[PDB]
Amino acid sequence: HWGYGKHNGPEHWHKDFPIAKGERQSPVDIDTHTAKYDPSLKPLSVSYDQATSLRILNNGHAFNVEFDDSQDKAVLKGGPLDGTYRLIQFHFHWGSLDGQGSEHTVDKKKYAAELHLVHWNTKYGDFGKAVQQPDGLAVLGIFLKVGSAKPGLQKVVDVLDSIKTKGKSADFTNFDPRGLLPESLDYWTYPGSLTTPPLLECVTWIVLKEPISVSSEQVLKFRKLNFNGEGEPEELMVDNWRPAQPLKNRQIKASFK
Ligand SMILES: Clc1cccc(OCc2nn[n-]n2)c1
Ligand SMILES: Clc1cccc(OCc2nn[n-]n2)c1
Ligand SMILES: [Zn+2]
Repeated sequence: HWGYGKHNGPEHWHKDFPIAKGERQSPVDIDTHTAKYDPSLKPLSVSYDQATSLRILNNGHAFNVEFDDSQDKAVLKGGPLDGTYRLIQFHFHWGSLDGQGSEHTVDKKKYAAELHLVHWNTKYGDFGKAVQQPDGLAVLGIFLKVGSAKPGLQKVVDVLDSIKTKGKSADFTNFDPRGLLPESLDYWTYPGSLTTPPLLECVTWIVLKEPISVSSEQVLKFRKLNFNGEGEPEELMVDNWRPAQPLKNRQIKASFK
């Protein structure tokens, strides 16, 4: 029964998931004047040409777009990563108002939303094994600012009224996640965790510097989803983000100068 409310939100998670107060929790604030350019980072390789999307699901916390990860069809390699990471799903975190919603912040700036493309290290064979390893996942994070519409998001926005409530799903084939990326792949990277329970410390975070722009109409539609199931009282799916956690003994590295 974790969630994002006053009574079951981020401040309560540690009682069921004590790793909530661990040494490598996410998200963090990215202090752009303390991050250091690392000339050793190899270039980032986002290979989504063969991506096979399947389904979109409201899981009561966000909506997830799921991919076929039974072969190397959509992979992330390079940058800080060793080996090959398979795209399994993406989802977003967003706010009730345009001034909040992202999980990562940039010099304490909150964006309206944040997209997470989740990938797992194929040397571990399956997702459930990968999340038990310190290098099991790579999450590519992309900020959303409100401005011009993002055409490659509109197929997502248009389907949300079919999955309004928890447990609803819809076919979501033939969706190209390349349409969600910004132009630049400049990024920050640091070792961290899942940002929801179980909060496992298994993620290499790769957060793109360049946000994408979405329209106020597009993000407004995110906010019409529901955390509740059908035939329950309505609780709008807004503010499904965890705030910044202590950086502790970690360094955030920049791919760019
Ligand atoms: Cl939605 C989208 C966005 C950006 C690039 C895309 O395809 C690029 C490509 N890959 N192979 N030929 N063109 C597709
Ligand atoms: Cl497949 C998956 C597994 C666990 C958590 C997920 O989404 C929330 C999250 N964790 N880190 N960034 N977002 C997604
Ligand atoms: Zn996420």
